[PDB]
Amino acid sequence: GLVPRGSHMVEIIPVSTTLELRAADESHVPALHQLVLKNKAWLQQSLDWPTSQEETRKHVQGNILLHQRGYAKMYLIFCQNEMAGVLSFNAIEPINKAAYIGYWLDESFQGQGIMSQSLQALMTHYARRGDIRRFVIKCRVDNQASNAVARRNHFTLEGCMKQAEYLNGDYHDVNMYARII
Amino acid sequence: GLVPRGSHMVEIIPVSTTLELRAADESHVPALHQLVLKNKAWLQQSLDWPTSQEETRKHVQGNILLHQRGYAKMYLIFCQNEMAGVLSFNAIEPINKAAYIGYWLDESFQGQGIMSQSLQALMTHYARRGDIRRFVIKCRVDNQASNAVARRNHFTLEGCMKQAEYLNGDYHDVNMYARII
Ligand SMILES: [Cl-]
Ligand SMILES: [Cl-]
Repeated sequence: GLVPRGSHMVEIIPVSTTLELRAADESHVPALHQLVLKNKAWLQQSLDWPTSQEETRKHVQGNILLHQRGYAKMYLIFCQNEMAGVLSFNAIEPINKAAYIGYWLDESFQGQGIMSQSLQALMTHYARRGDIRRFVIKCRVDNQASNAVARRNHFTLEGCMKQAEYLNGDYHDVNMYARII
Repeated sequence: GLVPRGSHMVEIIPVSTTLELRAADESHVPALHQLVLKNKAWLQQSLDWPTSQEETRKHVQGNILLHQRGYAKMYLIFCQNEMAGVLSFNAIEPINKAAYIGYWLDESFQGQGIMSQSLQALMTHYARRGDIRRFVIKCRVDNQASNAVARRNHFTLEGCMKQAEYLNGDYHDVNMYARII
């Protein structure tokens, strides 16, 4: 069910008249790399993004493999045809019909409700298919924006994982939210 | 630092004068298979063990690969030279220095404190090395014996994962305990 977006035949999940998710493709690496440079300062404070463009290319290629194999998913949020952020399943547990969600949005597109609409469209898409029923978000207790997205979208705080993630020199507590659909 | 146990050169973690952990080796498949047949009735009610001996061989071979690559660990508990149960790291997150522990003990060896001593020896071993610091146990809310082992060993209940695991037709709530060492 691919669909044309330039010479490129993409997998898309509709979101609204102006928003849609497109599966990351190699063609997205240059623009995605630039988006990452622009927001690098705060992305580095989060678990949502691991230097050069070749490094980005590597990351994208690895995720495309996982995406195609159903081990995870990597979608790019496009707003009116312009790349605005990333939304993914960091991991999928097919037997448990469970998935962990990761996400981030370029600073310029923030505050328009884009992430919630994108998130909602992603979960509805996989939940209708009956493929995923348990959606999980794990984020630093101290990442205000990531926690807000979870709280805006019917996720229940299941517990706080003590010093669960190593980032920039320290171990950080991380909240675990879930929603069953 | 292998050590002779029959023609076999095994990796062992000492536990007491009568107990020791030996890394699963293919030579353990026949006896391990028999241990699994004996306890199959209740093992099937738990997340600690996925029919034939070839199936067991497959499972053991896959885990030995993971064990050798540091992605997980699979140790057999030996009590006075006789196979008594299994103790493992279902997964290891090297950057986070975190590991998820799985375990089960043959019915005949239960009630002697063997699992707690084995568990303690495993965590001390990896924690001294500074390799793992966060140990996690995930088990069904309704698995009395697995929960008791966690409560006997300084693990803190971090939260309950709603319908997290698919087993025998249903989704089951599962407790998540952790201990930092
Ligand atoms: Cl985070
Ligand atoms: Cl269990």
